[PDB]
This record gives sequence, C-alpha cells and structure tokens, in this order.
Amino acid sequence: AMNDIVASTQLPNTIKTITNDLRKLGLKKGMTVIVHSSLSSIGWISGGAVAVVEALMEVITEEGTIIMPTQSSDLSDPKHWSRPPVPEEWWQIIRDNVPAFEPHITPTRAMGKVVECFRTYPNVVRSNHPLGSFAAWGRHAEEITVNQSLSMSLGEESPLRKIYDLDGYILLIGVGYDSNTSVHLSEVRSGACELIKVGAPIIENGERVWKEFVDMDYDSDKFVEIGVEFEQKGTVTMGKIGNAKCRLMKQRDIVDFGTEWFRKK
Amino acid sequence: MNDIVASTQLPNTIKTITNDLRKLGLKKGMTVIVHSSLSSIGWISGGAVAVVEALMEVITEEGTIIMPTQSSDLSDPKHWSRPPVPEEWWQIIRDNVPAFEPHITPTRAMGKVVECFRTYPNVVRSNHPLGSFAAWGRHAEEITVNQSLSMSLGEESPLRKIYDLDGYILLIGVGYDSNTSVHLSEVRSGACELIKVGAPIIENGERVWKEFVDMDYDSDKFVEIGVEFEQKGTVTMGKIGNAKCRLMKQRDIVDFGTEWFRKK
Ligand SMILES: O=c1cc[nH]c(=O)[nH]1
Ligand SMILES: O=c1cc[nH]c(=O)[nH]1
Ligand SMILES: [Cl-]
Ligand SMILES: [Cl-]
Ligand SMILES: [Cl-]
Repeated sequence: AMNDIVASTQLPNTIKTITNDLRKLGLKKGMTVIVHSSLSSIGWISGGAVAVVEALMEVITEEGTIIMPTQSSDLSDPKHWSRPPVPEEWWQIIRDNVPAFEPHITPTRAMGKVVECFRTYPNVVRSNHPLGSFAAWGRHAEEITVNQSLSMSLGEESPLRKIYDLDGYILLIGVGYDSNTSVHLSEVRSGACELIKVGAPIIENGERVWKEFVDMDYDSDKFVEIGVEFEQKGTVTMGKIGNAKCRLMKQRDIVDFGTEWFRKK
Repeated sequence: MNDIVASTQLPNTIKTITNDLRKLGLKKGMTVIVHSSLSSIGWISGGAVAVVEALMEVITEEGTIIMPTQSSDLSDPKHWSRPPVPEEWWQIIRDNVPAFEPHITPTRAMGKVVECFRTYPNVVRSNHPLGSFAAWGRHAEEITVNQSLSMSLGEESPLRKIYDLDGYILLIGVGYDSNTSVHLSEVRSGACELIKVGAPIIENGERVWKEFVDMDYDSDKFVEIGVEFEQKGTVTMGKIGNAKCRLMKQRDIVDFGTEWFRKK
C-alpha cells in the first residue's frame, strides 16, 4: 500500500534530502559502490525511483561508479524454481520458448524499481550474463561489466571480483544481507555450495539457443547469519535515508569475512 | 503469483499470444493503441517481453503500435487522491520533483507491458510531462511528435493522430476505464472543465516547474459509455490466454463518446 507509505512519512524525501542523507552516511564523489535497495523503505519520495537514481549519481558523479545487480531469473531453468515453482509439465515448453537474454531489453526480477529505473539510464551499461548480469555507470562501468563468464557467473570472472579489485563499497538501502550479492563471491571462494547444471536462453552466433552450463547453487539464506556475525566487528556504517535503515561497508571486508566464515563452516 | 500459475493450463508464450491476437483480428499493417494487464492473461513464459514481441510479430514495422505512457507522478499534488498527500508537502513537491525526460521517466499505473515497450529499441515517446505516449512502427514518429502542453489529449495529441489514421484499440484484460482514446470525446464534447495544473520540464537547459491549463480528465463515465457502445455490435471479443479482450476501431468509440457526452 502507498497509503501506509504516505502515512509513515513526516516530510517528502527529495533528490536533495536523499543526497544529504547519502553524504552523511559516507558516500562521496569518486567512490565505487554497488547498491541494493527497497524504494518503499525510505518513505514517500518526490519522483520515486528516479529521485533515488539521480541522488546517487549526484553524490558519486561520473568520476565514481555505481553498480546494481540486474538478475533475470525469469530466464532460468524451471526445474529449480520454488519462488514460485511451476508444474513439471511446463518445464520443456519454457526452455523452447522463453525469450533470449538481450541486455537492453530483458527486465530484472526481484531487483526493485530503482534497478529498473537505473538500467535504462543513458550511459548505463549491462554485463552479458542471461541470469546474473549487473548494470554499471561511471568511471569503471565498462571495466566492471565486460567479459562476465557464463559458467561461475558470480565468481572470479564476474563484476563482483572487479569491485573487489577496485576496493569498492556496498550500500544496502532498507534491505538486509540476503540482498548482498557480493557475498556470493564468498561462496565461490570458499567452495560453499554444490555445482549444478543450469540453463539459460542466449543469442549465440545470431540465433536463440537454450544453453546448458554449470554454476554454483548460490544460496543467500545463509547470508543474514553471516551479516549478524560480521557487524559484531563494528566496521559497517549505519544510518538513515529517510525512514530506511541503511548500511555502508567495504566490499573486501564482507567478502573476506564471508569466505573465512564458510571455510570454518 | 501462485494464483496466476494455478489458474493457467499450459504456459502462454510468444507463439500462443501471437496466435490469440490473430484470431482476435489483429493483422499486419494495422495502427493499434494497446492497453493491458499482464496478470489477466495467465502465466507467460517471458512475461512482458513475450507480449511485446507477440504484438510486434503480428503488426510488423509496416503497422504501428501505440501505448499510453502517462507519468502522473509528476503532476501538481493539490489534485491527488490515489493517494492524496498533506498540503504542507505540495509546494515542496513542485520545487523538487524531477523534470520529465522521455527516455528516463517511468510511467505510473500503465503496467509492465508498457514499461517494457517503452524501453525497446526504435520505440519513440512524445514529450508531454504527464500524458506522453510511446509508439513503434511505420507511423511512430508522426503519432508522437509535437504534443501540446495544454489540452494534452486533445486535437494536437496522439489520440487524434490515431483517429486520422482510422486506427484500432486493443484492450487486453482491462475495461473501458483504461480506454485512453475516450478522453478525446471528453475534449470534443467539452465534458470536463479546465483546471490549473503543472509539471516539471527541461526548458532552455534547466529544470522549470511549468504552470499550464488542461482538461480535468475523468474516466468515471467510460465504463457506462462502453457498455452502451457494445450493443452496437462493433467490438470483437476474444481471449488471449485467460484475459477477455476487446478489439475495436478508434473512430467508432470516439464519435459514440462525443455524442454520448453532449446529450449528458
Ligand atoms: O516463476 C518463477 C520464475 C523464476 N524463478 C522462480 O522461482 N519462479
Ligand atoms: O501519490 C500520488 C501520485 C500521483 N497521483 C496520486 O493520486 N497520488
Ligand atoms: Cl571506492
Ligand atoms: Cl582465499
Ligand atoms: Cl528499513
């Protein structure tokens, strides 16, 4: 309900107030940052998702880099679907008919309106993976998004590793660690999960192909627990953007912690 | 979503949606303004993309597809009721809401099909900050250029261009209260009054809140008009999956509507 969102807000959030809140929390010009958001968590915003994207770009600038996950699990093999599952009798029709990934076109699923706004901005570029893409904007946009591997999509050949190499930051706006994509790189590095056979529809040599490949069975339901232990160290900056509880942290910090956590089990 | 899946027999796909459109009477070269509810169709392999691609496959670049891309999010808040907001906020809103930019501004209440449509390559969008439309195909640029600020859905609008082209209206799983073309009947009959409105635009480089006048567009009579119109028998009914659909000529409904409003 928009009703509850308006009832819960004292004054409008605007590009200007958001920009203020972001700077207060520690975002600054030139920073490399991957962002995860819930728009409704902030309270009512004048301009909605556009105001958030504009505020982020204002603070970070073209001399910095904004990254967001642009996952499209709508295109994944339906045998592994539980959110919701679909009947087994549909599975093969989906493989034969789900449209192939095209980075300018394919909508995201479960990423949020901010992401949908962001990925269609001018000068925003998207990585090539049919399930596990990211979108970036700014100084290191091209470098972060190019040459993502089909297999091991969130691993050492992915945008996550490039953010790591850039000593980047993670901003969570009113969401928890189950939305912290970067912790998948901890899974890869720790060998935390099983490999499984997955599939996705791609344009390959100029035609739709249902492509089979192997990826880790990524599982964000362990992340919340990792997050609680991580924040005992006291290296996460916490604060508000409007009504939302937000967290700013160094990506290497949580990735390294997650890797050591999985290894010790 | 579990509800959508359970009420679907086999998946809807590009191939099945194209087939349903063609039985419904859509064909190559047509000019059509489309209004839709994605969930109404049942479960779709590829969601909004599948619908958009199906419409394009049938109509082709020789025809033209139009959709409303309204962004009422940017309007003057004094007139809001869905929901309304405290008066204290109104002026703050006017001074801070971001300018309309056709390649960026999201729609409000148009549906995922429109949000997907408006981002497709070769889809062009008109420049009105509240009542823009998006178009694709032969007459896309014709239909979307030179929309007046004032009288946004009037004689200088895409609705009239569709009218001049003798185009069609396709309603997918939605009723006549989503039938944007009937606002032209409102304009023609003088069925609403004028009001003071505003919008944020890019003017000579900068953001500017621009105050203009427009019709108090009210769709509350549209359902009633639609019921009466369909006794004429000039509306094709059909199914796209689970959704009950309607295909009709735009000049038909617009003229009926104009006549309907003038007799009160
Ligand atoms: O319907 C869907 C699509 C993707 N993933 C799911 O779990 N369900
Ligand atoms: O919040 C809003 C925005 C536009 N229109 C409304 O009625 N309410
Ligand atoms: Cl940095
Ligand atoms: Cl290591
Ligand atoms: Cl919160």
